[PDB]
Amino acid sequence: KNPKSDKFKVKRFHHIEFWCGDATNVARRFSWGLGMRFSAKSDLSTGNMVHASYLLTSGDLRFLFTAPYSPSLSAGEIKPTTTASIPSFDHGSCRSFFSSHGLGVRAVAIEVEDAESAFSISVANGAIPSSPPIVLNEAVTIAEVKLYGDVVLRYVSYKAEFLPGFERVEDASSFPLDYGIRRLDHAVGNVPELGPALTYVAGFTGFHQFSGLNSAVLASNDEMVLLPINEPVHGTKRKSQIQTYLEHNEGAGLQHLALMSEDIFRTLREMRKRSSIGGFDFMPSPPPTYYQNLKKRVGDVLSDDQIKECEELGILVDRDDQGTLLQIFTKPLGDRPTIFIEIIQRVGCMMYQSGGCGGFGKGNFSELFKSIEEYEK
Amino acid sequence: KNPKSDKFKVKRFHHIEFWCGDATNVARRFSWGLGMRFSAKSDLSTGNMVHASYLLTSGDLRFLFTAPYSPSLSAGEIKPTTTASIPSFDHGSCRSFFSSHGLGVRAVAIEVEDAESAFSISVANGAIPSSPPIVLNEAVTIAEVKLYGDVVLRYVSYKAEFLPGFERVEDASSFPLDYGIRRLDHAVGNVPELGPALTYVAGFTGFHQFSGLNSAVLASNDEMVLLPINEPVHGTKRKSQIQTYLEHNEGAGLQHLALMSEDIFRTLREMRKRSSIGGFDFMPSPPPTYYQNLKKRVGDVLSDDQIKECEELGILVDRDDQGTLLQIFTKPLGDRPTIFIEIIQRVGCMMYQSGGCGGFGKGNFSELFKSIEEYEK
Ligand SMILES: CCCC(=N)C1=C(O)C[C@@H](C[C@@H](C)SCC)CC1=O
Ligand SMILES: CCCC(=N)C1=C(O)C[C@@H](C[C@@H](C)SCC)CC1=O
Ligand SMILES: [Co+2]
Ligand SMILES: [Co+2]
Repeated sequence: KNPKSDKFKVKRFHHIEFWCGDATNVARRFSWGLGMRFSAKSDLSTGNMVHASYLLTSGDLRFLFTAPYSPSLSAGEIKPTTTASIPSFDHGSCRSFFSSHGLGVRAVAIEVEDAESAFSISVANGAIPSSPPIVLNEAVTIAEVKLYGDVVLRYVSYKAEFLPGFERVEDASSFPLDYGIRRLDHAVGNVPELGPALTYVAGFTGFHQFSGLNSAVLASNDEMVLLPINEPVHGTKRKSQIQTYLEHNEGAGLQHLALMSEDIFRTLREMRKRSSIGGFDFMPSPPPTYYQNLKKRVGDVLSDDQIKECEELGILVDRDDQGTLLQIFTKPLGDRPTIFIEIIQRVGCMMYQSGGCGGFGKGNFSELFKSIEEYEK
Repeated sequence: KNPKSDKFKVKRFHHIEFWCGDATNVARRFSWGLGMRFSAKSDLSTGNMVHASYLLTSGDLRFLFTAPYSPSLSAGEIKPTTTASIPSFDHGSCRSFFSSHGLGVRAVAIEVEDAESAFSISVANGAIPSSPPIVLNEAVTIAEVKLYGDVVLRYVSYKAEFLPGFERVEDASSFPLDYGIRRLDHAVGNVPELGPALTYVAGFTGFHQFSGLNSAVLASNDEMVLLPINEPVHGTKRKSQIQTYLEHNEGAGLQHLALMSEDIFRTLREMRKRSSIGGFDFMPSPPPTYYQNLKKRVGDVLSDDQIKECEELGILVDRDDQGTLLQIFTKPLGDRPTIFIEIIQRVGCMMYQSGGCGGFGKGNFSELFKSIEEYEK
């Protein structure tokens, strides 16, 4: 049941912005670990005296890494005369965010038809404003509202390059890495209380509802923008990983980003080759019993060769009534046990592919526990 | 003339500590870009609730990357009950350092015979104390005094692993990268006023004296610990790069680290292969006229094949009366035009090799200007 109740026209995920202490080092690490190219910059060399911002791309996936310069470089500026390319940026906010949360996602950005209208309608419907609409070079409009914690939902709309003031990166500095990642599939928040969080966000967007935790997913009209939200469940034997997140993150924030691959086997081969030479580490693989049990569940979708390929790469498999999901999770991206990445590929629900085909892997809670007990043997 | 006036027994450079916002991402980037292995850690997985610290090694070179966790994780602790492995660490100091300077060197650490005695004698001779001697596990003593800006000189002494509380890194996470770097040759500070800086440091150590700037080098008795210091020269047509450093760094700090390679050609081949895939970029190469003029200066030390190999890698060559120096400089390591790295190899002054063989490249100021004018042609 999709009531198509979006209060404004949403298109697709546009970009994710990380707030960093040093954007250069984080962007270089992510580029090598994920196979994303350097594609745009806004920094001192482009006349930005306020913040350093570096854009990585893989397919339609856009990761932005931003860090503040010394406020002394821009002490003479006022907002009307700013050299910042992202007018919502604030030195104090950025330093406070990073000191409080460490490395993490500041903005989940979605492309909309009219960012000024989306902002107005959102705020009229309960959204807490964060940055009012600003028109950039008469070409792009950006606005921001609070999503959860210190994470903002950023609206971007184009009348017709990434943003005005960003320069394309010289091909010499731009090496064409590509491990197969193509777009953001969903972005997941952790909050202390799921009920109020859902009511707030669904309140101002009109998005509809699509062990250790309770969870729910908000979706846009075509269900291509997907925003799951988790809350902890207290009292269990093993401490809730959602609660661990909230403690180490100092409150609510973005938990994980799910990146769709057009060939998850190639992506995971390439990422695992680089885990120990600057890239990303992966969660421990499920036991061999999990992969023996895959024949009964998905033996009609994957060959036995494709199933053993899942086993050597540590990939998880789940299935609902509509499609099948291949997924795997990285270890945390930074010092704190907070944000991590999921790599996914979906098979089925062809019409293009419909959003959320195969679900989000909820069936792997019981399947992993069963395989861990069965492999104890 | 070496008067051998060290006021305490100094051995060698021991390690360099960077203060970071996220130690994981910086350490992974540096490991891949420089070919250093992950060798020790102190973090949540080792029981450290205060800071995340990761040690990289190449030969005798030790780079330490440290970042603070949320102070809430350790709110119940006091110094007597701390889980920090580096007792001098302070959340407030680290956050203030990184907000003020961005990514940079906090500590230049030297091994001494007795850190408690070196601290006492230093402070008795004008050193500004930073952290008093602390004995770790009855095995290692650490103490710190101010060097310049917010950089400290750290004394380390061993009675007989890196530091107590650090754990060796599991070989799976430890990939044996090595591009040929073997030790720290010298570490260079930028200050507003050279005279007072020299008087202060030479005052408390007893170290002896060994365009756009004035400079001088302080050295230990065997001249294996080398600490050059720069000051700007104002008024020139081209603005002093020392002054640019001080503005973007918000004052004095460490300008560059010079890393000795046992095979600079191999090091530069390996580093240049990775410049655009997560590693480090290099300053623009000198014109071909510079390399034509190399035959007259060093044609008796390097073959013409070895000289063309310098040319394809962009290596600089200088020579004093005692030896010859091969060197090259990276672009800045992070967002700000502040800290960078020099790769060097020295030929000559065999006895072992004496410290500072070939100087520091001062002759390349005139040689580059001459080659740039000659190549204008
Ligand atoms: C926020 C909820 C939506 C969502 N994205 C989500 C996840 O990705 C994690 C899945 C759990 C197991 C795969 S974890 C064991 C390796 C289930 C799930 O529901
Ligand atoms: C602090 C001074 C000691 C020192 N380390 C030092 C440097 O490394 C830079 C050298 C200058 C040219 C190579 S720069 C043009 C590429 C000269 C020099 O004196
Ligand atoms: Co997910
Ligand atoms: Co040097």
